[PDB]
Amino acid sequence: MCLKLNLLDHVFANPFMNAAGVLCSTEEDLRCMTASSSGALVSKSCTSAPRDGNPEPRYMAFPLGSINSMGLPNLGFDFYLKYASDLHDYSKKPLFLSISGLSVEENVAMVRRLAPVAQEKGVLLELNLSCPNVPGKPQVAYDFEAMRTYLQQVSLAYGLPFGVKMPPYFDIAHFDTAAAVLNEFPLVKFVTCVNSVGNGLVIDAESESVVIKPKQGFGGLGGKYILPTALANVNAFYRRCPDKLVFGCGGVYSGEDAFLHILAGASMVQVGTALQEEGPGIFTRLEDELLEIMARKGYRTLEEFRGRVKTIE
Amino acid sequence: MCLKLNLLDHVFANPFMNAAGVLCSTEEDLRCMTASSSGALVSKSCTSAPRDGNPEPRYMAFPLGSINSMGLPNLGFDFYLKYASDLHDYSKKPLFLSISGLSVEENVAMVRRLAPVAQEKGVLLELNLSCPNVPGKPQVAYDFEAMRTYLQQVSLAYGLPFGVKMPPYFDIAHFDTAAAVLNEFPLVKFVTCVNSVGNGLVIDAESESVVIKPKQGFGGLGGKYILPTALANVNAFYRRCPDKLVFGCGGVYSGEDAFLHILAGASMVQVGTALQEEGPGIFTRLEDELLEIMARKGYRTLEEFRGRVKTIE
Ligand SMILES: Cc1cc2nc3c(=O)[nH]c(=O)nc-3n(C[C@H](O)[C@H](O)[C@H](O)COP(=O)(O)O)c2cc1C
Ligand SMILES: Cc1cc2nc3c(=O)[nH]c(=O)nc-3n(C[C@H](O)[C@H](O)[C@H](O)COP(=O)(O)O)c2cc1C
Ligand SMILES: COc1cc(CCc2c(C(=O)O)[nH]c(=O)[nH]c2=O)cc(OC)c1
Ligand SMILES: COc1cc(CCc2c(C(=O)O)[nH]c(=O)[nH]c2=O)cc(OC)c1
Repeated sequence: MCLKLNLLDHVFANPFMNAAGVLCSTEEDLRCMTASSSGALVSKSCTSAPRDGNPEPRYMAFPLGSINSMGLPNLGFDFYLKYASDLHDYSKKPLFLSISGLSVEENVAMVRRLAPVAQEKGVLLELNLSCPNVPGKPQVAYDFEAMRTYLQQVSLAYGLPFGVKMPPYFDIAHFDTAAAVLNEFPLVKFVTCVNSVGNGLVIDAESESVVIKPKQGFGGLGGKYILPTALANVNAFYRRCPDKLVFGCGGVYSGEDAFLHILAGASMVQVGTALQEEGPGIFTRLEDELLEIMARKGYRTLEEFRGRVKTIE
Repeated sequence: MCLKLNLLDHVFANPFMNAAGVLCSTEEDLRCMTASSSGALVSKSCTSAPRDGNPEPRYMAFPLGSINSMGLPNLGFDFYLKYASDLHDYSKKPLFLSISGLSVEENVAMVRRLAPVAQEKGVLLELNLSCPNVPGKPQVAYDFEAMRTYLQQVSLAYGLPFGVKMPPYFDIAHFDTAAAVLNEFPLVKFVTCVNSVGNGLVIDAESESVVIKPKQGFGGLGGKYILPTALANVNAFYRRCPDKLVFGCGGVYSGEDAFLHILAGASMVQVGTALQEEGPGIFTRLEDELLEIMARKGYRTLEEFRGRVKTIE
């Protein structure tokens, strides 16, 4: 029985990795993720320039999940590029670098300089499309024409296989349109579903107050709140993009939740809120729990059940 | 201390009511809701002709909430109009009639017939913008020009104050665009936030199966999964639509969750999944729990705290 995967020309000990933004901002964080039992790691979505992010408190967690308005705090592209080129130990596990430029030109600039390091060291690009474009317009992946522009420009500039991080969608027309856009780009080899569920609002009844400072308390939701939305998006894109891999993210706290992701179609399974709350020890637990479910079911590998969710009649 | 309030020229014993679709399809259901301690009731969304809806199983519930692909099963508009005109006992509580025609013309036809009954009996209209998916077409509330058409046409045909049931939004640009659409229509006097979160997917790990039959398991989510989404939509519309009322719906299981909706801006508070699971006895519990929280805080009225959620700094 085994959790091994071979994808994107890399070998992974198991499907588990951090979700971008969690335990991945500093050198310390990346070294921690590397020392963990995860099968891979991704860096914090970066910008060309370092950012302090939004005012605190900007993340909070609760029994059913988390809310955040971090504001893209990061050490800047040059730091994450240096990590990928000079610091990461590729013999331990694969590295993904996530980018979230504030314009198409900023993304193009970064990917042009990442390309040679991708080619030589094997760092994998995850392009975050669930992020700001022009304020007062929807986020990029909710603006299909912007999305298409970003993917055309990054594909030309980078020239290598990459993946995309998508926000969740809630309407079948949007699943159809989004996937049609992604299927125009043969270099998009993976799709990570999902980023946080946008603009939720947590209110504390005792204090009668929102719990995070930025944006009048509004922020992206993660955790147990989002698991059925995550699974839906994984399966929707799995069905619509047969030539691409799908990575699942959202609501994973247990090997059972991971098994559901994988049944929906996930290759890799990313862990955000629960990793933020439990710490990197979570990965041994998730591995053990998933292997227990596989043993009970008689499955020896992940491919025996990936995407094999049953429908009724 | 009592929870009675006046809205839309009607008196309500308390702010609680069923969510459309739950305990409100048949005469039996409507009589049960009328006998309950709820402050009001709403009928199942109707179409001009009766519909059987989708194949079973089409609703399932779990500790954290529910999923449904009912398919708009209903007894047809003639039935609900007859209930409003001849059977409902208005001395017991106000009645809302929910309509979900599959085209603008169907909605127009229904509202022209409802108008005199509204004038004579005081039945209130809730116009449901959600309907079964049509390939190639977004849901009406996610297509702002379609929304504008529907509301223009309904406003003209109906001529009286009405409300609109909205799906959730997840992007601040969309809140701004949607509210600006709604604010073009002075007869839209209330907005209900929110319908179920669209196109979630619940998978059973033992059976490796989806749990509802229609639409390959995809359905709308309700319950605990959706409370932060609901609160965000209530507050975003409360802030943007100062001349309207907002009715909260989503995730209410307790008087604390009601309290949160009201702090966010809700005038009435609708109960879906929790009502479906607990039954109509839930209304006495919610009323007792909300009065207790008020008493512990020193609030004597709903008005003292409605919309008064505190932000940080
Ligand atoms: C504190 C925090 C920071 C995040 N920052 C990023 C980010 O930089 N890039 C990104 O693609 N997603 C980011 N996300 C989203 C997560 O990658 C993930 O998509 C989301 O939290 C849902 O997964 P979960 O339910 O396991 O939390 C962040 C999430 C959290 C909680
Ligand atoms: C079985 C079921 C049927 C529903 N049918 C309708 C409907 O006919 N009209 C409508 O506006 N909403 C309908 N809804 C949505 C609910 O009114 C409500 O917006 C949603 O379930 C979220 O509230 P909750 O978290 O309390 O369940 C239905 C929900 C359920 C569970
Ligand atoms: C408040 O700051 C942000 C930041 C981003 C990009 C980074 C990001 C963040 C974050 O840095 O806040 N949080 C997420 O849950 N996911 C993300 O992808 C998107 C975003 O909305 C699209 C708002
Ligand atoms: C599968 O059938 C439907 C039905 C409707 C309208 C009635 C309705 C239903 C329902 O009858 O399925 N369920 C909801 O949660 N909300 C609703 O508004 C919307 C709808 O949105 C996709 C799908």
